[PDB]
Amino acid sequence: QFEERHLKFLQQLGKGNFGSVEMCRYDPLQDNTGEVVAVKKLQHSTEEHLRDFEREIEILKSLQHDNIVKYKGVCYRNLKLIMEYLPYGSLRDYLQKHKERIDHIKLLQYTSQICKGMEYLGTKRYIHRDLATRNILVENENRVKIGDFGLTKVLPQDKEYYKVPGESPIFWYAPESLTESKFSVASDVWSFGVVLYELFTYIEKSKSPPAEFMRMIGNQGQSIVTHLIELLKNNGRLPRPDGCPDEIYMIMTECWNNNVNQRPSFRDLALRVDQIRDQMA
Amino acid sequence: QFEERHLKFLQQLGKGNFGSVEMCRYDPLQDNTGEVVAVKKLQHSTEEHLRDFEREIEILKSLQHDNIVKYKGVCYRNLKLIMEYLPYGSLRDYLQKHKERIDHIKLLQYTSQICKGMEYLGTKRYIHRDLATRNILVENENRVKIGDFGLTKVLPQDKEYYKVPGESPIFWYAPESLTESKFSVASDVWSFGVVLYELFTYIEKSKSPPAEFMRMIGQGQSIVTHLIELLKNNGRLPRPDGCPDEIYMIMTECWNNNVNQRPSFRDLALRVDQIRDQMA
Ligand SMILES: Cc1cnc(Nc2cnn(C)c2)nc1-c1cnn([C@H](CC#N)C2CCCC2)c1
Ligand SMILES: Cc1cnc(Nc2cnn(C)c2)nc1-c1cnn([C@H](CC#N)C2CCCC2)c1
Repeated sequence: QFEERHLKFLQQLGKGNFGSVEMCRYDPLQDNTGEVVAVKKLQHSTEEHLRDFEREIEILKSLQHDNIVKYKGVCYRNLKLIMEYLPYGSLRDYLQKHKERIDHIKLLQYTSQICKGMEYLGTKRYIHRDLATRNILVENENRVKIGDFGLTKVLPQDKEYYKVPGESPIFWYAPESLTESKFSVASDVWSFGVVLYELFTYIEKSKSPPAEFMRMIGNQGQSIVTHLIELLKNNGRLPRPDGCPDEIYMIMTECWNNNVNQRPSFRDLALRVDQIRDQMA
Repeated sequence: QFEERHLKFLQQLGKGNFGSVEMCRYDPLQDNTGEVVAVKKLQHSTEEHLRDFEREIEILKSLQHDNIVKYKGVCYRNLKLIMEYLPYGSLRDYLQKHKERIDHIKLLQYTSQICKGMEYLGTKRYIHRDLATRNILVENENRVKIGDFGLTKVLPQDKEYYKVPGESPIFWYAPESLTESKFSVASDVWSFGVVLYELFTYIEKSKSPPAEFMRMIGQGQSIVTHLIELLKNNGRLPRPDGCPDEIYMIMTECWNNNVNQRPSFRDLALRVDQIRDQMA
Protein backbone atom coordinates (compact mmCIF):
# COMPACT_ATOMS: atom_id res chain seq x y z
CA GLN A 1 0.00 0.00 0.00
CA PHE A 2 2.66 2.58 1.19
CA GLU A 3 6.44 2.39 0.41
CA GLU A 4 9.05 3.16 3.17
CA ARG A 5 11.34 5.06 0.68
CA HIS A 6 8.51 7.62 0.10
CA LEU A 7 7.72 7.91 3.87
CA LYS A 8 9.35 11.25 4.93
CA PHE A 9 9.70 11.70 8.76
CA LEU A 10 8.50 15.18 9.92
CA GLN A 11 8.07 15.09 13.74
CA GLN A 12 7.25 12.86 16.77
CA LEU A 13 3.50 12.96 17.63
CA GLY A 14 3.18 10.32 20.40
CA LYS A 15 5.09 7.53 22.18
CA GLY A 16 4.02 4.80 24.65
CA ASN A 17 2.65 1.23 25.00
CA PHE A 18 5.74 -0.18 23.17
CA GLY A 19 4.81 2.18 20.30
CA SER A 20 5.29 5.63 18.71
CA VAL A 21 3.31 7.73 16.19
CA GLU A 22 5.24 9.98 13.73
CA MET A 23 3.95 12.76 11.44
CA CYS A 24 5.27 11.74 7.98
CA ARG A 25 4.73 12.99 4.40
CA TYR A 26 3.98 10.26 1.81
CA ASP A 27 5.75 11.80 -1.24
CA PRO A 28 6.00 9.04 -3.92
CA LEU A 29 6.66 11.76 -6.60
CA GLN A 30 9.43 13.55 -4.54
CA ASP A 31 8.09 17.16 -4.82
CA ASN A 32 7.66 17.94 -1.05
CA THR A 33 3.88 18.29 -1.81
CA GLY A 34 2.58 14.78 -0.90
CA GLU A 35 -0.04 14.11 1.86
CA VAL A 36 0.95 14.31 5.58
CA VAL A 37 -0.04 11.09 7.45
CA ALA A 38 0.30 9.45 10.91
CA VAL A 39 2.66 6.42 11.14
CA LYS A 40 2.44 4.07 14.19
CA LYS A 41 5.47 1.76 14.77
CA LEU A 42 6.55 -0.78 17.45
CA GLN A 43 9.19 0.06 20.12
CA HIS A 44 11.06 -2.87 21.82
CA SER A 45 9.46 -5.19 19.17
CA THR A 46 8.72 -8.85 20.15
CA GLU A 47 6.91 -11.58 18.14
CA GLU A 48 4.24 -11.21 20.90
CA HIS A 49 4.12 -7.39 20.44
CA LEU A 50 4.10 -7.81 16.61
CA ARG A 51 1.13 -10.25 16.85
CA ASP A 52 -0.78 -7.70 19.04
CA PHE A 53 0.09 -4.91 16.51
CA GLU A 54 -1.20 -7.04 13.58
CA ARG A 55 -4.49 -7.50 15.51
CA GLU A 56 -4.51 -3.72 16.27
CA ILE A 57 -4.14 -2.97 12.53
CA GLU A 58 -7.00 -5.39 11.66
CA ILE A 59 -9.18 -3.84 14.45
CA LEU A 60 -8.70 -0.29 13.00
CA LYS A 61 -9.14 -1.60 9.39
CA SER A 62 -12.67 -2.89 10.38
CA LEU A 63 -13.52 0.57 11.90
CA GLN A 64 -15.09 3.29 9.71
CA HIS A 65 -16.76 6.05 11.82
CA ASP A 66 -16.57 9.90 11.97
CA ASN A 67 -15.27 9.69 15.61
CA ILE A 68 -12.50 7.06 14.95
CA VAL A 69 -9.10 7.94 13.33
CA LYS A 70 -9.12 6.67 9.71
CA TYR A 71 -7.07 3.59 8.68
CA LYS A 72 -5.09 4.43 5.48
CA GLY A 73 -2.91 1.32 5.06
CA VAL A 74 0.30 -0.50 6.11
CA CYS A 75 4.04 -0.24 5.20
CA TYR A 76 6.21 -3.41 4.81
CA ARG A 77 9.06 -6.33 12.58
CA ASN A 78 9.41 -3.05 10.60
CA LEU A 79 5.61 -3.15 10.00
CA LYS A 80 4.15 0.41 10.18
CA LEU A 81 0.41 1.31 10.49
CA ILE A 82 -0.51 4.41 8.39
CA MET A 83 -3.48 6.57 9.52
CA GLU A 84 -4.88 10.04 8.68
CA TYR A 85 -3.09 12.99 10.40
CA LEU A 86 -5.35 14.93 12.82
CA PRO A 87 -3.71 18.39 12.99
CA TYR A 88 -4.81 19.65 16.51
CA GLY A 89 -3.44 16.55 18.35
CA SER A 90 -4.64 14.94 21.65
CA LEU A 91 -7.74 16.40 23.36
CA ARG A 92 -5.77 16.26 26.68
CA ASP A 93 -3.10 18.75 25.41
CA TYR A 94 -5.67 20.73 23.30
CA LEU A 95 -8.02 21.26 26.31
CA GLN A 96 -5.05 22.06 28.61
CA LYS A 97 -3.89 24.75 26.05
CA HIS A 98 -7.31 26.13 24.87
CA LYS A 99 -9.39 25.74 28.10
CA GLU A 100 -10.23 29.52 28.30
CA ARG A 101 -11.97 29.25 24.83
CA ILE A 102 -13.85 25.98 25.70
CA ASP A 103 -17.15 26.23 27.68
CA HIS A 104 -19.36 23.36 29.01
CA ILE A 105 -21.34 23.13 25.71
CA LYS A 106 -18.07 22.31 23.81
CA LEU A 107 -17.13 19.72 26.51
CA LEU A 108 -20.53 18.02 25.84
CA GLN A 109 -19.87 18.07 22.07
CA TYR A 110 -16.50 16.32 22.79
CA THR A 111 -18.19 13.91 25.27
CA SER A 112 -20.98 13.16 22.72
CA GLN A 113 -18.45 12.26 19.93
CA ILE A 114 -16.45 9.96 22.30
CA CYS A 115 -19.72 8.12 23.29
CA LYS A 116 -20.74 7.62 19.62
CA GLY A 117 -17.22 6.30 18.90
CA MET A 118 -17.54 3.90 21.87
CA GLU A 119 -21.12 2.87 20.86
CA TYR A 120 -19.80 1.99 17.36
CA LEU A 121 -16.95 -0.02 19.04
CA GLY A 122 -19.70 -1.78 21.03
CA THR A 123 -21.37 -3.00 17.78
CA LYS A 124 -18.14 -4.89 16.81
CA ARG A 125 -17.77 -6.36 20.37
CA TYR A 126 -14.47 -4.44 20.82
CA ILE A 127 -13.31 -3.28 24.30
CA HIS A 128 -10.84 -0.30 24.13
CA ARG A 129 -9.33 -0.86 27.67
CA ASP A 130 -7.57 2.58 27.36
CA LEU A 131 -10.36 5.22 27.15
CA ALA A 132 -8.72 8.54 28.23
CA THR A 133 -8.45 12.13 26.85
CA ARG A 134 -4.80 11.21 25.87
CA ASN A 135 -6.19 8.60 23.38
CA ILE A 136 -8.68 11.13 21.86
CA LEU A 137 -7.54 13.39 18.94
CA VAL A 138 -8.82 16.81 17.69
CA GLU A 139 -9.39 17.05 13.88
CA ASN A 140 -11.11 20.47 13.97
CA GLU A 141 -12.84 22.65 16.63
CA ASN A 142 -16.04 20.62 15.96
CA ARG A 143 -14.69 17.03 15.63
CA VAL A 144 -12.78 14.62 17.95
CA LYS A 145 -11.87 10.93 17.23
CA ILE A 146 -10.50 8.00 19.28
CA GLY A 147 -6.88 7.83 17.99
CA ASP A 148 -5.32 4.65 19.48
CA PHE A 149 -6.41 0.97 19.92
CA GLY A 150 -3.13 -0.43 21.39
CA LEU A 151 -4.96 -2.33 24.23
CA THR A 152 -8.23 -3.00 22.26
CA LYS A 153 -9.49 -6.68 22.40
CA VAL A 154 -12.29 -8.62 20.57
CA LEU A 155 -14.73 -10.26 23.07
CA PRO A 156 -14.86 -14.09 22.70
CA GLN A 157 -17.98 -15.43 20.84
CA ASP A 158 -19.25 -17.00 24.17
CA LYS A 159 -18.41 -14.30 26.88
CA GLU A 160 -19.27 -10.60 27.64
CA TYR A 161 -15.80 -9.91 29.10
CA TYR A 162 -12.13 -10.45 28.14
CA LYS A 163 -9.53 -11.43 30.85
CA VAL A 164 -5.96 -10.13 30.02
CA PRO A 165 0.18 -7.66 31.38
CA GLY A 166 2.34 -4.53 32.10
CA GLU A 167 2.12 -0.88 33.37
CA SER A 168 -1.58 0.10 33.29
CA PRO A 169 -3.65 3.29 33.88
CA ILE A 170 -5.05 2.01 37.22
CA PHE A 171 -6.76 5.40 38.00
CA TRP A 172 -9.11 4.75 34.99
CA TYR A 173 -9.61 1.03 35.80
CA ALA A 174 -12.91 -0.55 36.99
CA PRO A 175 -12.83 -2.42 40.32
CA GLU A 176 -13.18 -5.79 38.43
CA SER A 177 -10.27 -4.79 36.10
CA LEU A 178 -7.98 -4.15 39.15
CA THR A 179 -9.01 -7.37 41.04
CA GLU A 180 -9.67 -10.00 38.28
CA SER A 181 -8.28 -8.28 35.07
CA LYS A 182 -11.83 -8.52 33.56
CA PHE A 183 -12.45 -6.05 30.68
CA SER A 184 -15.94 -5.38 29.23
CA VAL A 185 -18.14 -2.68 27.68
CA ALA A 186 -19.03 -1.81 31.33
CA SER A 187 -15.28 -1.35 32.08
CA ASP A 188 -15.08 1.11 29.10
CA VAL A 189 -18.17 2.88 30.61
CA TRP A 190 -16.35 3.26 34.00
CA SER A 191 -13.32 4.80 32.14
CA PHE A 192 -15.65 7.13 30.17
CA GLY A 193 -16.72 8.51 33.60
CA VAL A 194 -13.03 9.38 34.30
CA VAL A 195 -12.86 10.97 30.79
CA LEU A 196 -15.91 13.13 31.78
CA TYR A 197 -14.05 14.05 35.04
CA GLU A 198 -10.91 14.92 33.01
CA LEU A 199 -12.96 17.19 30.66
CA PHE A 200 -14.81 19.00 33.53
CA THR A 201 -11.57 19.38 35.59
CA TYR A 202 -10.11 20.90 32.33
CA ILE A 203 -7.10 18.50 32.77
CA GLU A 204 -6.01 20.55 35.87
CA LYS A 205 -3.03 18.54 37.32
CA SER A 206 -4.02 19.36 40.95
CA LYS A 207 -7.43 17.67 40.20
CA SER A 208 -6.20 14.71 38.00
CA PRO A 209 -7.50 11.18 38.84
CA PRO A 210 -4.03 10.10 40.08
CA ALA A 211 -3.80 13.33 42.22
CA GLU A 212 -7.28 12.89 43.83
CA PHE A 213 -6.97 9.08 44.44
CA MET A 214 -3.46 9.55 45.91
CA ARG A 215 -4.79 12.24 48.39
CA MET A 216 -7.69 9.88 49.33
CA ILE A 217 -5.21 6.92 49.81
CA GLY A 218 -2.99 8.94 52.28
CA ASN A 219 0.75 9.53 53.07
CA GLN A 220 0.48 0.84 55.14
CA GLY A 221 3.43 -1.29 53.83
CA GLN A 222 1.03 -2.06 50.91
CA SER A 223 0.66 -1.44 47.10
CA ILE A 224 -1.24 1.58 45.59
CA VAL A 225 -3.44 -0.86 43.56
CA THR A 226 -4.21 -2.63 46.90
CA HIS A 227 -5.18 0.73 48.56
CA LEU A 228 -7.19 1.83 45.45
CA ILE A 229 -9.19 -1.50 45.45
CA GLU A 230 -10.06 -0.87 49.17
CA LEU A 231 -11.00 2.79 48.45
CA LEU A 232 -13.26 1.72 45.52
CA LYS A 233 -14.81 -1.09 47.67
CA ASN A 234 -15.60 1.49 50.44
CA ASN A 235 -17.32 3.79 47.82
CA GLY A 236 -14.25 6.09 47.52
CA ARG A 237 -15.01 8.02 44.28
CA LEU A 238 -13.53 11.01 42.36
CA PRO A 239 -15.01 14.33 43.62
CA ARG A 240 -17.46 16.59 41.68
CA PRO A 241 -15.41 18.94 39.41
CA ASP A 242 -15.91 22.66 40.28
CA GLY A 243 -19.03 23.90 38.37
CA CYS A 244 -19.83 20.43 36.91
CA PRO A 245 -23.63 20.38 36.31
CA ASP A 246 -25.56 17.85 38.53
CA GLU A 247 -26.79 15.77 35.53
CA ILE A 248 -23.13 15.40 34.33
CA TYR A 249 -21.84 14.39 37.82
CA MET A 250 -24.84 12.04 38.19
CA ILE A 251 -23.71 10.42 34.89
CA MET A 252 -20.14 10.09 36.30
CA THR A 253 -21.36 8.51 39.58
CA GLU A 254 -23.51 5.92 37.65
CA CYS A 255 -20.53 5.04 35.37
CA TRP A 256 -18.54 4.40 38.63
CA ASN A 257 -21.01 1.82 40.07
CA ASN A 258 -19.27 -1.26 41.61
CA ASN A 259 -21.95 -3.46 39.93
CA VAL A 260 -21.03 -3.95 36.22
CA ASN A 261 -24.77 -4.33 35.32
CA GLN A 262 -25.91 -1.10 37.03
CA ARG A 263 -23.58 0.98 34.73
CA PRO A 264 -25.34 2.96 31.93
CA SER A 265 -24.96 1.97 28.22
CA PHE A 266 -23.02 4.20 25.73
CA ARG A 267 -26.39 4.55 23.84
CA ASP A 268 -28.03 5.87 27.08
CA LEU A 269 -24.90 8.06 27.72
CA ALA A 270 -25.06 9.48 24.13
CA LEU A 271 -28.77 10.42 24.51
CA ARG A 272 -28.36 11.88 28.02
CA VAL A 273 -25.29 14.01 27.01
CA ASP A 274 -26.94 15.22 23.73
CA GLN A 275 -30.12 16.29 25.65
CA ILE A 276 -28.17 18.03 28.51
CA ARG A 277 -26.20 19.93 25.79
CA ASP A 278 -29.54 20.80 24.02
CA GLN A 279 -30.88 22.10 27.40
CA MET A 280 -27.74 24.27 27.99
CA ALA A 281 -27.81 25.77 24.43
CA GLN B 1 18.88 -7.29 -2.82
CA PHE B 2 17.05 -8.55 -6.05
CA GLU B 3 14.89 -6.43 -8.47
CA GLU B 4 11.89 -7.98 -10.37
CA ARG B 5 12.83 -6.22 -13.68
CA HIS B 6 16.01 -8.39 -13.73
CA LEU B 7 14.21 -11.64 -12.67
CA LYS B 8 13.83 -13.61 -15.95
CA PHE B 9 11.35 -16.57 -15.83
CA LEU B 10 12.84 -19.79 -17.32
CA GLN B 11 10.73 -22.78 -16.12
CA GLN B 12 8.33 -24.07 -13.39
CA LEU B 13 10.22 -26.22 -10.81
CA GLY B 14 7.48 -26.96 -8.23
CA LYS B 15 3.97 -26.00 -7.03
CA GLY B 16 2.04 -26.77 -3.80
CA ASN B 17 1.26 -25.49 -0.24
CA PHE B 18 -0.29 -22.31 -1.80
CA GLY B 19 3.22 -21.81 -3.28
CA SER B 20 5.31 -22.28 -6.45
CA VAL B 21 9.09 -22.38 -7.09
CA GLU B 22 10.31 -21.06 -10.50
CA MET B 23 13.75 -21.33 -12.17
CA CYS B 24 14.67 -17.69 -12.93
CA ARG B 25 17.85 -15.91 -14.13
CA TYR B 26 18.87 -12.72 -12.29
CA ASP B 27 20.15 -10.72 -15.35
CA PRO B 28 20.75 -7.08 -14.20
CA LEU B 29 23.38 -6.51 -16.98
CA GLN B 30 20.90 -7.96 -19.59
CA ASP B 31 23.33 -10.43 -21.28
CA ASN B 32 21.57 -13.79 -20.49
CA THR B 33 24.72 -14.61 -18.45
CA GLY B 34 23.39 -13.80 -14.93
CA GLU B 35 23.03 -16.45 -12.15
CA VAL B 36 20.13 -19.00 -12.49
CA VAL B 37 18.17 -19.11 -9.18
CA ALA B 38 15.07 -20.55 -7.45
CA VAL B 39 12.19 -18.09 -6.76
CA LYS B 40 9.40 -19.19 -4.34
CA LYS B 41 6.10 -17.21 -4.45
CA LEU B 42 2.60 -17.42 -2.83
CA GLN B 43 -0.44 -18.50 -4.93
CA HIS B 44 -3.83 -18.05 -3.12
CA SER B 45 -2.30 -15.08 -1.17
CA THR B 46 -3.92 -14.44 2.28
CA GLU B 47 -2.40 -11.98 4.79
CA GLU B 48 -2.08 -15.07 7.09
CA HIS B 49 -0.31 -17.04 4.29
CA LEU B 50 1.87 -13.91 3.72
CA ARG B 51 2.69 -13.87 7.48
CA ASP B 52 3.54 -17.63 7.34
CA PHE B 53 5.77 -16.98 4.24
CA GLU B 54 7.55 -14.04 5.96
CA ARG B 55 8.37 -16.34 8.92
CA GLU B 56 9.41 -19.08 6.40
CA ILE B 57 11.88 -16.62 4.79
CA GLU B 58 13.28 -15.63 8.21
CA ILE B 59 13.56 -19.36 9.19
CA LEU B 60 15.62 -20.13 6.00
CA LYS B 61 17.73 -16.92 6.49
CA SER B 62 18.83 -18.27 9.96
CA LEU B 63 19.82 -21.65 8.32
CA GLN B 64 23.31 -22.21 6.83
CA HIS B 65 24.14 -25.95 6.42
CA ASP B 66 25.47 -28.19 3.57
CA ASN B 67 22.16 -30.17 3.58
CA ILE B 68 19.80 -27.09 3.57
CA VAL B 69 19.03 -25.08 0.36
CA LYS B 70 20.84 -21.69 0.53
CA TYR B 71 18.87 -18.47 1.22
CA LYS B 72 20.01 -15.85 -1.36
CA GLY B 73 17.60 -12.95 -0.67
CA VAL B 74 14.10 -11.45 -1.17
CA CYS B 75 12.35 -9.59 -4.06
CA TYR B 76 9.48 -7.12 -3.33
CA ARG B 77 2.51 -8.58 -2.06
CA ASN B 78 4.61 -10.17 -4.89
CA LEU B 79 7.15 -10.80 -2.07
CA LYS B 80 9.42 -13.53 -3.55
CA LEU B 81 11.99 -15.74 -1.73
CA ILE B 82 15.20 -16.23 -3.79
CA MET B 83 17.23 -19.43 -3.19
CA GLU B 84 20.11 -21.23 -4.93
CA TYR B 85 19.11 -23.49 -7.88
CA LEU B 86 19.78 -27.23 -7.30
CA PRO B 87 19.89 -28.58 -10.88
CA TYR B 88 18.89 -32.31 -10.38
CA GLY B 89 15.52 -31.48 -8.68
CA SER B 90 13.54 -33.43 -6.00
CA LEU B 91 15.03 -36.70 -4.69
CA ARG B 92 11.54 -38.31 -5.16
CA ASP B 93 11.60 -37.75 -8.98
CA TYR B 94 15.43 -38.28 -9.21
CA LEU B 95 15.20 -41.69 -7.44
CA GLN B 96 12.09 -42.61 -9.53
CA LYS B 97 14.09 -41.80 -12.76
CA HIS B 98 17.59 -43.08 -11.75
CA LYS B 99 16.67 -46.08 -9.47
CA GLU B 100 18.58 -48.63 -11.69
CA ARG B 101 21.86 -46.66 -11.01
CA ILE B 102 21.24 -46.19 -7.22
CA ASP B 103 22.18 -49.03 -4.78
CA HIS B 104 21.59 -49.24 -0.97
CA ILE B 105 24.95 -47.52 -0.18
CA LYS B 106 23.75 -44.40 -2.12
CA LEU B 107 20.36 -44.52 -0.30
CA LEU B 108 22.34 -44.39 3.00
CA GLN B 109 24.35 -41.38 1.73
CA TYR B 110 21.01 -39.59 0.96
CA THR B 111 19.55 -40.76 4.35
CA SER B 112 22.73 -39.61 6.22
CA GLN B 113 22.56 -36.05 4.70
CA ILE B 114 18.81 -35.72 5.58
CA CYS B 115 19.55 -36.69 9.26
CA LYS B 116 22.38 -34.10 9.48
CA GLY B 117 20.05 -31.46 7.98
CA MET B 118 17.34 -32.42 10.50
CA GLU B 119 19.81 -32.46 13.44
CA TYR B 120 20.93 -28.91 12.45
CA LEU B 121 17.21 -27.92 12.43
CA GLY B 122 17.03 -29.48 15.91
CA THR B 123 19.72 -27.05 17.21
CA LYS B 124 17.52 -24.02 16.26
CA ARG B 125 14.38 -25.63 17.85
CA TYR B 126 12.70 -25.74 14.39
CA ILE B 127 10.21 -28.53 13.51
CA HIS B 128 9.89 -29.12 9.70
CA ARG B 129 6.41 -30.84 9.84
CA ASP B 130 6.78 -31.83 6.12
CA LEU B 131 9.79 -34.23 6.02
CA ALA B 132 9.36 -36.20 2.73
CA THR B 133 11.49 -37.13 -0.34
CA ARG B 134 9.39 -34.49 -2.25
CA ASN B 135 10.93 -31.74 0.00
CA ILE B 136 14.52 -33.04 -0.56
CA LEU B 137 16.56 -31.72 -3.55
CA VAL B 138 19.57 -33.18 -5.44
CA GLU B 139 22.54 -30.78 -6.04
CA ASN B 140 24.90 -33.45 -7.45
CA GLU B 141 25.09 -37.29 -7.30
CA ASN B 142 26.83 -36.87 -3.89
CA ARG B 143 24.83 -34.04 -2.20
CA VAL B 144 21.12 -33.65 -1.17
CA LYS B 145 19.46 -30.73 0.76
CA ILE B 146 16.07 -30.10 2.45
CA GLY B 147 14.49 -27.62 -0.03
CA ASP B 148 11.15 -26.39 1.39
CA PHE B 149 10.22 -25.02 4.87
CA GLY B 150 6.56 -24.08 4.11
CA LEU B 151 5.18 -25.75 7.33
CA THR B 152 8.31 -25.21 9.56
CA LYS B 153 7.58 -23.75 13.08
CA VAL B 154 9.79 -22.37 15.93
CA LEU B 155 9.06 -24.22 19.23
CA PRO B 156 7.94 -21.87 22.07
CA GLN B 157 10.76 -21.08 24.63
CA ASP B 158 8.88 -23.15 27.33
CA LYS B 159 7.54 -26.27 25.37
CA GLU B 160 9.02 -29.23 23.35
CA TYR B 161 6.04 -29.30 20.95
CA TYR B 162 4.05 -26.88 18.76
CA LYS B 163 0.23 -27.35 18.30
CA VAL B 164 -0.99 -25.98 14.88
CA PRO B 165 -4.40 -26.79 9.74
CA GLY B 166 -5.42 -27.32 6.02
CA GLU B 167 -4.58 -30.28 3.63
CA SER B 168 -1.82 -32.34 5.31
CA PRO B 169 0.35 -35.38 4.41
CA ILE B 170 -1.41 -37.64 6.96
CA PHE B 171 0.51 -40.77 5.71
CA TRP B 172 3.75 -39.14 7.07
CA TYR B 173 2.10 -37.88 10.32
CA ALA B 174 2.82 -39.15 13.89
CA PRO B 175 -0.13 -40.52 15.89
CA GLU B 176 -0.03 -37.39 18.16
CA SER B 177 0.01 -35.10 15.05
CA LEU B 178 -3.20 -36.79 13.72
CA THR B 179 -5.05 -36.83 17.13
CA GLU B 180 -3.85 -33.60 18.93
CA SER B 181 -2.05 -31.65 16.10
CA LYS B 182 1.15 -31.78 18.26
CA PHE B 183 4.41 -31.31 16.28
CA SER B 184 7.89 -32.00 17.76
CA VAL B 185 11.40 -33.23 16.87
CA ALA B 186 9.97 -36.73 17.61
CA SER B 187 7.21 -36.07 15.01
CA ASP B 188 9.95 -35.18 12.43
CA VAL B 189 11.72 -38.47 13.42
CA TRP B 190 8.48 -40.46 12.74
CA SER B 191 8.28 -38.78 9.27
CA PHE B 192 11.99 -39.58 8.69
CA GLY B 193 11.08 -43.30 9.08
CA VAL B 194 8.53 -42.85 6.22
CA VAL B 195 11.28 -41.11 4.14
CA LEU B 196 13.51 -44.21 4.83
CA TYR B 197 10.56 -46.40 3.61
CA GLU B 198 10.18 -44.17 0.49
CA LEU B 199 13.92 -44.47 -0.33
CA PHE B 200 13.99 -48.29 0.20
CA THR B 201 10.72 -48.76 -1.80
CA TYR B 202 12.50 -46.69 -4.53
CA ILE B 203 9.31 -44.49 -4.66
CA GLU B 204 7.41 -47.47 -6.28
CA LYS B 205 3.73 -46.28 -6.44
CA SER B 206 2.41 -49.82 -5.64
CA LYS B 207 4.40 -49.58 -2.31
CA SER B 208 3.84 -45.83 -1.40
CA PRO B 209 2.72 -44.98 2.20
CA PRO B 210 -0.77 -43.90 0.98
CA ALA B 211 -1.00 -47.18 -1.11
CA GLU B 212 0.00 -49.46 1.84
CA PHE B 213 -2.12 -47.67 4.54
CA MET B 214 -5.16 -47.59 2.19
CA ARG B 215 -4.84 -51.44 1.64
CA MET B 216 -4.52 -51.92 5.43
CA ILE B 217 -7.62 -49.64 6.08
CA GLY B 218 -9.89 -51.74 3.71
CA GLN B 219 -16.46 -47.90 6.19
CA GLY B 220 -18.64 -45.20 7.91
CA GLN B 221 -15.79 -42.81 8.88
CA SER B 222 -12.89 -40.55 7.68
CA ILE B 223 -9.54 -42.00 6.40
CA VAL B 224 -7.82 -39.99 9.21
CA THR B 225 -10.09 -41.76 11.76
CA HIS B 226 -9.27 -45.24 10.26
CA LEU B 227 -5.51 -44.36 10.17
CA ILE B 228 -5.53 -43.31 13.91
CA GLU B 229 -7.18 -46.69 14.81
CA LEU B 230 -4.68 -48.57 12.57
CA LEU B 231 -1.66 -46.84 14.21
CA LYS B 232 -3.11 -47.33 17.77
CA ASN B 233 -3.38 -51.14 16.98
CA ASN B 234 0.30 -51.23 15.78
CA GLY B 235 -0.56 -51.16 12.04
CA ARG B 236 2.79 -50.10 10.47
CA LEU B 237 4.25 -49.82 6.92
CA PRO B 238 5.76 -53.18 5.82
CA ARG B 239 9.51 -53.97 5.35
CA PRO B 240 10.62 -52.81 1.83
CA ASP B 241 11.82 -55.80 -0.29
CA GLY B 242 15.61 -56.12 0.27
CA CYS B 243 15.67 -53.51 3.09
CA PRO B 244 18.47 -54.57 5.50
CA ASP B 245 17.26 -55.52 9.05
CA GLU B 246 19.18 -52.61 10.68
CA ILE B 247 17.42 -50.11 8.31
CA TYR B 248 13.94 -51.62 8.96
CA MET B 249 14.74 -51.72 12.72
CA ILE B 250 15.52 -47.97 12.45
CA MET B 251 12.11 -47.44 10.70
CA THR B 252 10.19 -49.44 13.36
CA GLU B 253 11.85 -47.41 16.23
CA CYS B 254 10.98 -44.11 14.45
CA TRP B 255 7.32 -45.39 14.37
CA ASN B 256 7.06 -45.99 18.18
CA ASN B 257 3.66 -44.76 19.55
CA ASN B 258 5.55 -43.22 22.53
CA VAL B 259 7.18 -39.88 21.53
CA ASN B 260 10.04 -40.42 24.07
CA GLN B 261 11.05 -43.91 22.83
CA ARG B 262 11.79 -42.55 19.28
CA PRO B 263 15.53 -42.26 18.42
CA SER B 264 17.28 -38.83 18.10
CA PHE B 265 18.51 -37.57 14.68
CA ARG B 266 22.06 -37.64 16.20
CA ASP B 267 21.63 -41.37 17.04
CA LEU B 268 20.01 -41.93 13.57
CA ALA B 269 22.96 -40.13 11.82
CA LEU B 270 25.52 -42.34 13.64
CA ARG B 271 23.58 -45.59 13.06
CA VAL B 272 23.09 -44.85 9.30
CA ASP B 273 26.77 -43.77 8.81
CA GLN B 274 28.04 -47.05 10.43
CA ILE B 275 25.58 -49.32 8.49
CA ARG B 276 26.81 -47.64 5.25
CA ASP B 277 30.44 -48.21 6.44
CA GLN B 278 29.66 -51.92 7.15
CA MET B 279 28.09 -52.27 3.65
CA ALA B 280 31.30 -50.56 2.33
C1 LIG C 1 -2.83 8.69 15.29
C2 LIG C 1 -2.57 10.17 15.28
C3 LIG C 1 -2.97 10.93 14.21
N1 LIG C 1 -2.77 12.25 14.15
C4 LIG C 1 -2.11 12.80 15.18
N2 LIG C 1 -1.90 14.15 15.14
C5 LIG C 1 -1.19 14.95 16.05
C6 LIG C 1 -0.60 14.58 17.25
N3 LIG C 1 0.00 15.61 17.84
N4 LIG C 1 -0.23 16.67 17.01
C7 LIG C 1 0.31 17.97 17.38
C8 LIG C 1 -0.92 16.30 15.91
N5 LIG C 1 -1.64 12.12 16.24
C9 LIG C 1 -1.88 10.80 16.32
C10 LIG C 1 -1.41 10.11 17.50
C11 LIG C 1 -0.28 10.41 18.29
N6 LIG C 1 -0.15 9.61 19.34
N7 LIG C 1 -1.22 8.76 19.26
C12 LIG C 1 -1.43 7.73 20.25
C13 LIG C 1 -2.42 8.20 21.31
C14 LIG C 1 -3.67 8.67 20.72
N8 LIG C 1 -4.67 9.04 20.29
C15 LIG C 1 -0.12 7.31 20.89
C16 LIG C 1 0.90 6.69 19.92
C17 LIG C 1 1.88 5.96 20.82
C18 LIG C 1 0.93 5.31 21.85
C19 LIG C 1 -0.27 6.24 22.00
C20 LIG C 1 -2.00 9.05 18.19
C1 LIG D 1 13.91 -24.54 -3.96
C2 LIG D 1 14.36 -25.26 -5.20
C3 LIG D 1 15.62 -25.03 -5.70
N1 LIG D 1 16.07 -25.64 -6.81
C4 LIG D 1 15.22 -26.48 -7.42
N2 LIG D 1 15.67 -27.09 -8.56
C5 LIG D 1 14.97 -27.94 -9.42
C6 LIG D 1 13.65 -28.40 -9.30
N3 LIG D 1 13.31 -29.19 -10.31
N4 LIG D 1 14.43 -29.25 -11.09
C7 LIG D 1 14.41 -30.05 -12.31
C8 LIG D 1 15.44 -28.49 -10.59
N5 LIG D 1 13.97 -26.74 -7.02
C9 LIG D 1 13.53 -26.15 -5.89
C10 LIG D 1 12.18 -26.47 -5.46
C11 LIG D 1 11.06 -26.74 -6.26
N6 LIG D 1 9.98 -27.01 -5.55
N7 LIG D 1 10.39 -26.93 -4.25
C12 LIG D 1 9.47 -27.23 -3.16
C13 LIG D 1 9.59 -28.69 -2.74
C14 LIG D 1 10.95 -29.03 -2.33
N8 LIG D 1 12.01 -29.29 -1.99
C15 LIG D 1 8.04 -26.88 -3.52
C16 LIG D 1 7.80 -25.38 -3.78
C17 LIG D 1 6.29 -25.24 -3.74
C18 LIG D 1 5.80 -26.31 -2.77
C19 LIG D 1 7.03 -27.14 -2.39
C20 LIG D 1 11.71 -26.61 -4.16
